Amino acid sequence: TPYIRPDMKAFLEMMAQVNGPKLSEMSLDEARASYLAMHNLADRPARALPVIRDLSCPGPKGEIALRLYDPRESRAGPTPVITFFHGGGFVIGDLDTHHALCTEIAALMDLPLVAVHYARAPEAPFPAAILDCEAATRWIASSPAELGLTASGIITIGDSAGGNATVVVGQLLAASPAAVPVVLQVPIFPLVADAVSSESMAAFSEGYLLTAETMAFFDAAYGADRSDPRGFPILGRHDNAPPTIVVTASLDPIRDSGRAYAKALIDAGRDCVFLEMRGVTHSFTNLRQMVPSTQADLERVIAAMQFMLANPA
Amino acid sequence: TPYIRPDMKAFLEMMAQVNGPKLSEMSLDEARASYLAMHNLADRPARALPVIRDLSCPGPKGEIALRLYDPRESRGPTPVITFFHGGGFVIGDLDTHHALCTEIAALMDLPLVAVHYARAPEAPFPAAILDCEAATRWIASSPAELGLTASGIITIGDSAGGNATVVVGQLLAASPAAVPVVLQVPIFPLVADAVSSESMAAFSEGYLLTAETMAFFDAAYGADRSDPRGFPILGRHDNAPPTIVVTASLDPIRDSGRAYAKALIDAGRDCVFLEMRGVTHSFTNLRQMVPSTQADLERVIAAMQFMLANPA
Repeated sequence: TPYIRPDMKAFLEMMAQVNGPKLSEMSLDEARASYLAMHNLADRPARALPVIRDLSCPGPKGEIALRLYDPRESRAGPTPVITFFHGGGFVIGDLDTHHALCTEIAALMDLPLVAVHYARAPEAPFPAAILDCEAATRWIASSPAELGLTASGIITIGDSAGGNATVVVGQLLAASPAAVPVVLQVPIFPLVADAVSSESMAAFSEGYLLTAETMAFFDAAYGADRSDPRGFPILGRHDNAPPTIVVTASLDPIRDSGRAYAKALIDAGRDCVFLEMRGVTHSFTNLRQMVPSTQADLERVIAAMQFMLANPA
Repeated sequence: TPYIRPDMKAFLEMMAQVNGPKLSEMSLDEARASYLAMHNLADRPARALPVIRDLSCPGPKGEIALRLYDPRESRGPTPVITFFHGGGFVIGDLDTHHALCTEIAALMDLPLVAVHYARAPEAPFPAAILDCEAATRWIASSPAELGLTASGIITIGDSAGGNATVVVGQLLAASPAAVPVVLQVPIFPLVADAVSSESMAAFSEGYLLTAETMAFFDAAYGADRSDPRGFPILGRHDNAPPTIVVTASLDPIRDSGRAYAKALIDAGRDCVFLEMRGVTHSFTNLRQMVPSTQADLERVIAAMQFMLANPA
């Protein structure tokens, strides 16, 4: 029996009684609404902030909707800017599903944070999400007047599929720089390497929130090519990776995908903080109300981010 | 050409101008004195601390000499740093790493005990390890002679001392001391056998630690290649303490430390991996003549403070 925290186990037992439908059996609107409901149920409430502002930026296919978060009433001087990419398999999730987590990261970092509402599958398959995430990051990095920030660097961060986007965007910008560098990247339980035949996939593919059926659903909707580094960034370039914090969860079927990325960075001689949260599942960053110990996990990631930013190579 | 910092390159060029014996060609006393002279030349001055005190503790073959460092005049419960010096288990002592020890203690604001473990060839493998283990267990017992109430042990050491760091952590994981190891900091350590590594081929000459020096250490210490006390990559990793692994990019045994960080990830254990770019083995003791290495050390210090303040 894999180690599991008491509060994590109680939450899994509750979710097992719900016995909700598979994502493949829902309409896309129902799946997307169900995900918002799950985070509203399980996560802490959003913090009140002086700056929570909707805006847009030009993208390859039209405007990309963004949301700016800042705990400060004003921030006119040069600053790193956090660029956040939500999870959801590239199919579900939006600015509202991860809203509470965004207010939390912004408040605890005391930094501005921009969340990206990238184009989702299946309506817009791979590579649409990546190209939106890249375009938004390059735009933020240009210090546009409508954001009101003077960016000195970019901090990329994202959970799950958003952790995939984090690494892909970092590789695209390492190859072809934006106006400022990525000064820190934080992929959180990310999909970096293909998970299909991993040991963690065999061990945790049922009963730990993220299921094999869900992974297959996301896989079919997104349609990423297995040999394309923009789909599976373990295949991308690592010897110029930005400073990195890789976060995994010990009970996660795609745990070994994030582990593989940390090892690839080490193989390339690149600094990496590896944090594996013990006894919790995939999605733990959004379970902070009903699994209270996950707030402490998030705060450890925050402290790692502050350490890395204050102590660059 | 591998990336090298300008101040690092200038130091290597100066060392290449020296025309003298290699370590193996000297008497053991001369080799040990030459190592002290190298660190006295290259490193920053030792800091003034109110407590710098020599003492000893019982060990498996007699007394083990120790040195206590504390930036505080008076010290309740506290972590205690236990430091193991480098030198291939052949050279090095309490004086070769004295300046570095005062720096770590001052910057951490913690007490630090350095260990004068038994050295090869007079005492072959595993004598150094067994002395390091005995000293750490004694420190962890909060003995009256030290005057500390230990709440946990922070292990740390460079090169062979980083090997000792990991081995001591494995021996205490298997049979705990009075308090746990709360953090281990192996710095450019030997963890996996380096003999056929790519870094050994790429950096075996021209970068301070040479193939000749590694061969000299190996023929004196004679670690058993099948013994996790010689090569702790072979040991148990799933219960490893919180870890910061530090490597140097121009180091022939760089891949040995990289391998340990990868082993911890494979075991699901938190690990801060820092590879200092453009510097060699021994960079922690080059802070005067290669001034950029002081900033490298301060990054390690900040990593230690982060891990201690934010335990799993």
